[PDB]
Amino acid sequence: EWLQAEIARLKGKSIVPLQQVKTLHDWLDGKRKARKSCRVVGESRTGKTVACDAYRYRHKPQQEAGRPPTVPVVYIRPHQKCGPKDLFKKITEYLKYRVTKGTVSDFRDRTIEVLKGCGVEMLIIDEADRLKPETFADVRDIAEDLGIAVVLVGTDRLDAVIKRDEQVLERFRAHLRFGKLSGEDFKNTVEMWEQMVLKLPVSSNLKSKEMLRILTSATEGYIGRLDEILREAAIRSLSRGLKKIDKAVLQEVAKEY
Amino acid sequence: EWLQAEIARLKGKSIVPLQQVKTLHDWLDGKRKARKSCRVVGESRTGKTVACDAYRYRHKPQQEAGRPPTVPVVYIRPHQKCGPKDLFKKITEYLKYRVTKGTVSDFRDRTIEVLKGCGV
Amino acid sequence: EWLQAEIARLKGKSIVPLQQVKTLHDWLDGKRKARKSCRVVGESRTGKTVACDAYRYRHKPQQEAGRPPTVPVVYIRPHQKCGPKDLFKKITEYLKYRVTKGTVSDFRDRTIEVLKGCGVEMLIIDEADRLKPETFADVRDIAEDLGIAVVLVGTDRLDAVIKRDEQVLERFRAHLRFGKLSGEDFKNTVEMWEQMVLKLPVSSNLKSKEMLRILTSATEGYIGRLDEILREAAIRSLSRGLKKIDKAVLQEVAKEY
Amino acid sequence: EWLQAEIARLKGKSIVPLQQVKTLHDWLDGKRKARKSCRVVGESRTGKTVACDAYRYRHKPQQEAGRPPTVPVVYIRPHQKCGPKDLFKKITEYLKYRVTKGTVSDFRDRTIEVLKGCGV
DNA sequence: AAAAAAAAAAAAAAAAAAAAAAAAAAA
DNA sequence: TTTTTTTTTTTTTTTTTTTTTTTTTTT
Ligand SMILES: Nc1ncnc2c1ncn2[C@@H]1O[C@H](COP(=O)(O)OP(=O)(O)O)[C@@H](O)[C@H]1O
Ligand SMILES: Nc1ncnc2c1ncn2[C@@H]1O[C@H](COP(=O)(O)OP(=O)(O)O)[C@@H](O)[C@H]1O
Ligand SMILES: Nc1ncnc2c1ncn2[C@@H]1O[C@H](COP(=O)(O)OP(=O)(O)O)[C@@H](O)[C@H]1O
Repeated sequence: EWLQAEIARLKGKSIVPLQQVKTLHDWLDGKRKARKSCRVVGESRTGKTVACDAYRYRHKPQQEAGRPPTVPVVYIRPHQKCGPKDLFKKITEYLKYRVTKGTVSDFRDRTIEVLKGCGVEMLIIDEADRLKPETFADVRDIAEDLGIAVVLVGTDRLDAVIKRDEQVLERFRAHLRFGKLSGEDFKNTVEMWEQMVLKLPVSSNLKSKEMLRILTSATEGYIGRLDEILREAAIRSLSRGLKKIDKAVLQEVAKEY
Repeated sequence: EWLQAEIARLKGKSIVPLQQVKTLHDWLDGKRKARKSCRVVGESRTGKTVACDAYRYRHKPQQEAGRPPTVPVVYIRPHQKCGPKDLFKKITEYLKYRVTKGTVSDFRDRTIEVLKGCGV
Repeated sequence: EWLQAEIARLKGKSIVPLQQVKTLHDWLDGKRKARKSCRVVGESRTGKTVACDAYRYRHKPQQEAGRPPTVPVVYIRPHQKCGPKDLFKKITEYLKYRVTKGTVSDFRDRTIEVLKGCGVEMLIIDEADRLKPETFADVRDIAEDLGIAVVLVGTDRLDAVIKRDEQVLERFRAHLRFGKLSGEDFKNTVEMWEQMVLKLPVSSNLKSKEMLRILTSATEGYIGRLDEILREAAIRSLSRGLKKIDKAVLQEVAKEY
Repeated sequence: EWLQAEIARLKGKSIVPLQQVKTLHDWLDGKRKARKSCRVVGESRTGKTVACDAYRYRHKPQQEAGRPPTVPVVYIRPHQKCGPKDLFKKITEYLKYRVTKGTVSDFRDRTIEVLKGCGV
């Protein structure tokens, strides 16, 4: 059944090239070369997490020689209230090295060893908002000691916790800001989304004035919300038998979500 | 005594389906297939337990092989002042798995493992 | 230098189909489908572990669905003086499952739990002798508790340790034996080697009376010796600029060993 | 590339002499001769770390004699929240001596021993 | 503010092998 | 005497639980 292919494609998420993503990538390469830690702060549903993964996928571990592979970029996600011991364990596991059992100081020695062995040009701490307040001291330790550029990708609370420790604020003074979509940028993103993401047989002219206004008001510049609503209404049209999303279909979803 | 048999029936547990239950069931199957989290807000003693039980009755896990059962839905009730450890423990017990000993990080890993095995 | 690449290809490891290998794969698949335990006893340098690796390669752990992957074959190689914990831990790590902290009693149940999610009809234990008799009870607990075709790959010491327990003997009574290569069978294997593995552009005629004399004395019917000796002789002849192995070179390899 | 060599030289770290460093060195030498304990207080990113390290490189551990190397100056950087064990361990390792398994009392005795043997 | 949940550090208890050396014994 | 043969005798690596103390969090 052909319809199952459309359903399956729409169920899964994807990556859609955007100006914001390329901006972040061009910014990140400079600090990787410069070996200087940075900060990234923006709202949720802006796609910053997607751009982080997209940056990491381009740079992979190279193992031509028989020796350990060089992982230039490490991306990790600490859990809620993640402590120093747990944070070190995550880094060790990311590098395919056995995690020895012991106290926090032992884990620290193990982590420094495995980080020195590989290249590690950049270390990324994803959603540092849930990172424990005590950990920002050990993160700074690694930053100064190993010459590894460290990037913190978090929300607004990050600014709150960073300011309390004068040294941690000194370590990551500079930052890049993520924002929301608006105006012509939002409209262009919506039309480009219809051309790239949506596989519906007939274009609904979502860039038209009668429907693009609904998308503008409902998504409120959140690329995540835009993704959700577009994919959902697009899937819904097909069971009824529609080649394109209708204005009423667009209105029905936003009220529920 | 026949009278006492009727009394035992009257003092027992039973279900009378309501329009609230059917409406919620349709919406819940929608949210389940859509895989979207949501809330349900309303007054107590309005059949919340009945809705939960009648929904759970429709989807019954089947375990024809030694692999983990094909469980579509998980059902838990957090205790008063429930912490993270308790959420993890209740999810683990519901799916018929041994509760690990240790801290919240260990419980978290254990819970994700058991959740990943089944459909959930 | 092209000669360097031509030389380097020979130092490589390769598998050559043989009569004994073909027998082993069918026999083990029969025991696997039957879910019944059996034993393996052969003299050293007979490639039975190579055949076990090949049998493991034939069956590929499929991941059709999100539910735990269906690994049908388990292959663990114990060390020296292995206890219950190391055995259980190797089973756990082989299936790519986290080794948690805790007691040995909990450790024993971790492996039992991970085994059910995957098929794991046949567990194959290479170097079964190097194990503790107090671990044979755990190994046989697998055979009694679950329908698992536990296979014990071992030498003569395996027989010696197994007979000391009637229960283990009854559970692992079925077995397979190996022989050696002699006479025309050895010459056939030698020519098969020369045509399948020898990377020299010109035939060395290793089935000649003189070369067969040297090889019969040097290998004594052991396939590992044949492999090693022929690779080394080919390299020694390449160092003199030849397209094939001279007779004196083969004799020199025999003298060194 | 010549330009890349100059750029790499700029990217590297070098040590420059300042009056603040000379003042610190004189102060520390006076204290060393008097064997009087003291402290150094200042703001971050002021470079006092480098000045102390520079004092260390002034005089190294002479080992010309047949007896163990004599270390006049020990310099350590304790990690975050280091207790009364890791400190002793770091001292011992800085003196190129083995670490023995034991308790805090054992580490304490071992540390006093290695501190008495060398000048320190 | 003042009770309730969380990482280091000491301290106690128990088999299971293995080797070596000596002493006695038997034709 | 040569060898056997045992028989003691003596000397050696892994596993587990239980307090205390202390520092952060919340309420
Ligand atoms: N370029 C993109 N392509 C597809 N989906 C995207 C893109 N950017 C963002 N998203 C959507 O946004 C969500 C992730 O954003 P999020 O993790 O909240 O980033 P941040 O933490 O920076 O807000 C995903 O659900 C994803 O579908
Ligand atoms: N059929 C075969 N295919 C490939 N190599 C083989 C084969 N038979 C024997 N060998 C050789 O045996 C050597 C390793 O043998 P090994 O794995 O130790 O088996 P086993 O332990 O049974 O002796 C390898 O160097 C290999 O070249
Ligand atoms: N004497 C010095 N010469 C050159 N650079 C210095 C000096 N002192 C400090 N710095 C700069 O400061 C950094 C090291 O000083 P730092 O350890 O931060 O001092 P503190 O720890 O007291 O803040 C180096 O990156 C270096 O660039």
